[PDB]
Amino acid sequence: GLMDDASKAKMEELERRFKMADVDGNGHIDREELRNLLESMESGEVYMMSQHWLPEDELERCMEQYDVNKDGVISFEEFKQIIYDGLLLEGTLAEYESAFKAVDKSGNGTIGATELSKLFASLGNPVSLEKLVDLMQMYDKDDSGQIEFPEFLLMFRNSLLDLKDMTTYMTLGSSGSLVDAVEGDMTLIFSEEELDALISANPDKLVVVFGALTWCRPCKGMQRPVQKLAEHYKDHIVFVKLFGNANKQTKRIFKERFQIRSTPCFITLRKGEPVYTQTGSNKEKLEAGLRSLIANPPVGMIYPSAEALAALQ
Ligand SMILES: [Ca+2]
Ligand SMILES: [Ca+2]
Ligand SMILES: [Ca+2]
Ligand SMILES: [Ca+2]
Repeated sequence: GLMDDASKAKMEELERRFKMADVDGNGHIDREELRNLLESMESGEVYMMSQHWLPEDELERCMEQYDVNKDGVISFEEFKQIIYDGLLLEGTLAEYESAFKAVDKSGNGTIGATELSKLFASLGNPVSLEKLVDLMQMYDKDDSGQIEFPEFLLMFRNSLLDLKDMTTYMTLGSSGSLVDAVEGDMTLIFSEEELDALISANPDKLVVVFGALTWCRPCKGMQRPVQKLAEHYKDHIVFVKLFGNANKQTKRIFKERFQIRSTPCFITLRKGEPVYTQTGSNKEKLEAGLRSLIANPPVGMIYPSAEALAALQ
């Protein structure tokens, strides 16, 4: 009775919303009613009932937090906290589909790390490759090496992205590829399918795989060197970076395909086959080794060593 009118209206609306989510009308929100409430669009007003898209982890994640008394069900008071914390998708299915298509510059229907990097950089918040690893670990939950639509949705649920970033990005032909390398720059990959695509796309260049780990310090020291070699040697060599520990696929590439035992590791592929392997932080040795594979290398070295310089002849 003694609530103010504005508060009474807010509460009446939360009550209306709660009753809507409580589909069976039984007075509360169980785990399976909450699954659909989390799968919904337009602030709980449109349920996508074709089939489920939310991973089970996510629902359990949600009950863990908002079920405070631990009776396996969501009460009205607990439901308010879900609303306040912004868990429901506010946009329409079409707005999320438009945003996904905008980010998927290749137009193949999935978002790769290279695409994510461009989105962040284009919006003035360029991210490091190590941070792209973190984004993929947090959102590529099926270890596909791509962000599919349902995973993109969780970027909005968690406020990593906002539908205004998207409108801005839209303001700023397509290949159809899984990955499109940027000439002169290393490509960070998250799947074997991307590795193979890059090899197939570069039949007449050497492909150098830079294997790193996210906590490896000497690896970090080689990142700037490799960026300079990727520019200098672009007519001859494409570089492809993978962090072995990123996901199930990268672990397998490290252990089964290349048998990488120490990092940083540089594996040079000719027509997809390892022909030259070097490990560690010796830049002079790495570059001399790469150069020895090239008929007509660029003039000048980035990391000369006395030995690597031709005598006056
Ligand atoms: Ca119910
Ligand atoms: Ca509860
Ligand atoms: Ca794409
Ligand atoms: Ca995925």
